[PDB]
Amino acid sequence: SDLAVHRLMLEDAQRMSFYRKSIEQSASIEGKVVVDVGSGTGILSMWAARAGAKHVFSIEASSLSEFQIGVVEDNDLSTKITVLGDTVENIIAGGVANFVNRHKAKLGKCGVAVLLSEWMGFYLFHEGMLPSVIRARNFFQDVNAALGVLQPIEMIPERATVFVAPITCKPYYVQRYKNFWRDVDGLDFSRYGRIEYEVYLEQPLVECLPPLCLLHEGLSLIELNLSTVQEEVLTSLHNTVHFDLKESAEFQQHAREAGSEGRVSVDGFTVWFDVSYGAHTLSTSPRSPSTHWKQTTILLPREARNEELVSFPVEGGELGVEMHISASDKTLRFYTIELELK
Amino acid sequence: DLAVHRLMLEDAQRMSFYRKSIEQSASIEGKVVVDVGSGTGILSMWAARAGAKHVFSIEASSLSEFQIGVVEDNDLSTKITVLGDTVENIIAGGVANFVNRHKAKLGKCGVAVLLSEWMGFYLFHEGMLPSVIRARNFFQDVNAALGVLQPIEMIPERATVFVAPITCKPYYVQRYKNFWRDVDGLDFSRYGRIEYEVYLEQPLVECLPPLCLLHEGLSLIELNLSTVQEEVLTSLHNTVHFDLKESAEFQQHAREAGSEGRVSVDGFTVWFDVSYGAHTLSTSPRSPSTHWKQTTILLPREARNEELVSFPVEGGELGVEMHISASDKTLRFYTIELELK
Ligand SMILES: Nc1ncnc2c1ncn2[C@@H]1O[C@H](CSCC[C@H](N)C(=O)O)[C@@H](O)[C@H]1O
Ligand SMILES: Nc1ncnc2c1ncn2[C@@H]1O[C@H](CSCC[C@H](N)C(=O)O)[C@@H](O)[C@H]1O
Repeated sequence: SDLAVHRLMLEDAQRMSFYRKSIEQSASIEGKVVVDVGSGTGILSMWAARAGAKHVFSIEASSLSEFQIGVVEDNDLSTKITVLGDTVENIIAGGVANFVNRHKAKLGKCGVAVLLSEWMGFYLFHEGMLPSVIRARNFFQDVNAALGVLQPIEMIPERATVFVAPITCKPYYVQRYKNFWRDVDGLDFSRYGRIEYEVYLEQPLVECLPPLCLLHEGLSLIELNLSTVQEEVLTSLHNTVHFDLKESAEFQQHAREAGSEGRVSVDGFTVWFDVSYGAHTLSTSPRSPSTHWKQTTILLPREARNEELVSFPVEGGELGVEMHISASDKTLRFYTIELELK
Repeated sequence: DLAVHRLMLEDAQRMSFYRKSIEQSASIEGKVVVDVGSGTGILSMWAARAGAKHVFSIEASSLSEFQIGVVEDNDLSTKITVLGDTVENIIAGGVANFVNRHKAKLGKCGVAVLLSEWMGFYLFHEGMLPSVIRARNFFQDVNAALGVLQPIEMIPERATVFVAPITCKPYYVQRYKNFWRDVDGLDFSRYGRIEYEVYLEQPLVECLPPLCLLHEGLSLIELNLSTVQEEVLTSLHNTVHFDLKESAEFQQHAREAGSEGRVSVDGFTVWFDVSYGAHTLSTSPRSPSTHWKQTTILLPREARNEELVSFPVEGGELGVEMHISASDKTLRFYTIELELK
């Protein structure tokens, strides 16, 4: 069932394709030393080896680490990949010198060139492992310093962005509920549709939203440089974005349906992320191919939704919002999304 | 919970069986129908569309209140009465009280047909059969009070539990080995065995590939829905004997095993059929998938991997005793136990 979740991630072709391409394009992998943080099945470790890495350290805390040793052996890669079955944090606690002392023969004169990881949670942050990736990065930079090696570590992915967009719920309601319930062998069961829908919204909605829900193409909220981001940043994630709904292609879709006296109402905001390396981008936008992340949608209170308290004339208007991504405890792995309209 | 109801309304097999039985039945038009556990009221509204004189729609949950609106939204309010109550509570009100409250709708003929979708997993588990039995008996008392002794037509009229021995290999191959064998040139097939084995130890409810059958299946338990009583649901067991020497399904695997070979048995799969007139609703692996899927009981992993239950390629005899036993007093929840011999 651990493996069932990993199988989900391995079936994510967009996810798989971004990492395979990024790894094959790095000029820092061949002949150099790679660390894979949170390696799971070891797929990224094994890709790095095939790409000609000198040696790979594959770090995995769970009991998958023991089976990964077997699969590495089954793929004849046991000399190029070392599995470390422990948390990043416990490896760190063992210290810089002890790391170098245990694996010096594999490190040789080279140090760590590349840090591979797939840490992204929902909107990058929620149920992710970014804080462990940051700790790993800082630790291996100290390991490099102790080896007298001064080259900075390549992060893959190297950059991450959070995107936000205002939505109307109508097309999600119509496509996922009303379309089915309105005609059940010629019977009108649409009253049941309103019910099923209203109660599912009172579950942070994590679902693949039809793109027609977008009232605007989306704006950047938070952007990260993965070589420089520090834990401190995860304590104050907030920004204010301004959606120009005038002359927005997305808004016009709905403006045409409203009629000349009609109004288009905002029911909430949907949130997604991109990460990138070199020429490659992995996107979880509703406009991109589906991924196991889907998107995360934050709704306005039902009072605001049903009475359409946030609405716009057919010509559009301006929509400002301040959004907070707030840690709900001290791990910085769990977050809540809070917003206030301008 | 309407999401579970959508799932049942999206089950094309389940829906066509009931739509066809109701629209092809000769006891509905001009007659009085009871829908026991009506939920959305689909079976009731179908009964009204088929020309029923009147329909009593019984639904215990708060769906009943919305069902009234939907009966109205489809212009059927004179033809369908929603009784938002448990079957058991309506019975407790007594016969004479029912007859007096609804005397004009019963008319002179009383209840002719009792519609219901009560089937759980392997017919019994998380099903609603005891309420259907109680309803049937109650409305036959109502009929008797009106001088009608004609027995009530049950839809479905019959139900059968089937069992068949299976091999796990094709399920392993199709749902595990095929994916894990090559992940971009990597052999992750070790992960495949682990995911598979660990999933088996967590009553397997799943769509088994038809190639898993070592035999077409035999009847374990058969019910006449006009006559079945609650007492029967406390002692459900039987013994079936599979002649694998005469099974086409076994011969299939015997050929793949080759002239020198053994065919191994990894467990038993259980499904059900219900029927009415010319129509059968089947949840067999050889039939289109339904939300019931099938239920599979595996032999101990020791037996499976050491192939402790096996047959030479010409076949042999496989006898098994099965118990379907209620795990509490509701007669809604059950476990399946089996012994080879
Ligand atoms: N602090 C930590 N130290 C070591 N492993 C960790 C960790 N936090 C999470 N993990 C592991 O990191 C993995 C992230 S899922 C990523 C799996 C794999 N790299 C892939 O791309 O397919 C999980 O297997 C989890 O067990
Ligand atoms: N003892 C009981 N008395 C009245 N309603 C019951 C009941 N037990 C279960 N129900 C209701 O019966 C329904 C059965 S599932 C819905 C069946 C519906 N006729 C269909 O074929 O789609 C559920 O809505 C449940 O709430």
